[PDB]
Amino acid sequence: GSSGSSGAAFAKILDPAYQVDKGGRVRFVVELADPKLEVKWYKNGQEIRPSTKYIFEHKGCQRILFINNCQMTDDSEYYVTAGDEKCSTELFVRSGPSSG
Repeated sequence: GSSGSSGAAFAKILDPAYQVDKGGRVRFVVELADPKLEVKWYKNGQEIRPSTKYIFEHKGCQRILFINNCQMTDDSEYYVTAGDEKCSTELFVRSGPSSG
């Protein structure tokens, strides 16, 4: 049983940490071993709803998510669930200049 469908739902988990510009837009992509399973996005223990701000894109066995208006305050924890597995990541949105 080198590698099989025993204890694995997410083919590719989200990065350990993301980085985007203020009032910008982040990119969250995730792969699923099988389309049969369902994907769910959550932000700080709160189900996210599909809206202009949240862009839900479904392609075969991939689920992308875009969040517009990325503000320092928006920076929150995100975790997606699929089947009998789930992962989590941290968003790091900058704000303001650095040098000059």
